[PDB]
Amino acid sequence: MITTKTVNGVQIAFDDQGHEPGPVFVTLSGWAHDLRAYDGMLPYLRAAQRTVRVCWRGHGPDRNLVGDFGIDEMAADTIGLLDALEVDSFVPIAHSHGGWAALEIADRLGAQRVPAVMILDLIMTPAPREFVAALHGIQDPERWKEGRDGLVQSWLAGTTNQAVLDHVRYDSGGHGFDMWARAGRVIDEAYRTWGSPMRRMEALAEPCAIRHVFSHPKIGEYDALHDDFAARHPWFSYRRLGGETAFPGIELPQQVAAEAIDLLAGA
Ligand SMILES: CCCCCCCc1nc2ccccc2c(O)c1O
Repeated sequence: MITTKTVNGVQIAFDDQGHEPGPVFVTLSGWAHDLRAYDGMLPYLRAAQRTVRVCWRGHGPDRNLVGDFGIDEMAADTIGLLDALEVDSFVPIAHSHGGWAALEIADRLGAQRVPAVMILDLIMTPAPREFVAALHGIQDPERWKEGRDGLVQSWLAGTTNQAVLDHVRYDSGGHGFDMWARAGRVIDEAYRTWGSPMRRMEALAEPCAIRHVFSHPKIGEYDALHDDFAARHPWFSYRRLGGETAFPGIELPQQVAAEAIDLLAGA
């Protein structure tokens, strides 16, 4: 199934499925996992649009350590892969903090090449202090494994969803302190630099259609924040789903895919 290309000097793994006209779906995972985060969604995406699933450098089948990198390379590697394939307009679907890279891509290319972006359960507020502590915990060589187990448990809550449990237990091996600390550094620095993903979207020279889909932060002020952002920004949209986990794409693939098709249809 899975293919590779050298882009910007590094091996980018991806797969490319589907041949239907219109924008191309481009899936982007969080840190420390790969395109298996979109196995559940893939049947539904690829039936609607050509779908290219993309891994970050160092995240493909080759798990050699690569040189330090951050959002800029994530964005440039991905753009360069799509250019090598001559993908014109496309819609990123990005999980969690992959969304920082997806917004950088939309910023670099403007709203005709990237007419929409979908983000899946990314903390839209400034970083909670509890979250900042985990991001520093994962940069400490002696207890990075604890910070991971701590974040993982949050994401899962009490779920009984097998897809999500297997993904985190069995399908995300092969990373360790190098990548989890990089994630810590890059994520922390994005919140410290931009304050929040919502401020980042507002710095967009020309915002494309951006939709946030999430289950996790409990219902309440978090939705009120989204209502207000949507009321001030017609390009922004959101949907709370009824899942237990911070992996809506894996837990509720059909619903998330349907939201992605709908976002594209509107743009
Ligand atoms: C285990 C399986 C991989 C899934 C994680 C990708 C999504 C994700 N990664 C993070 C990585 C480091 C720190 C915080 C993170 C976070 O808050 C996320 O939501």
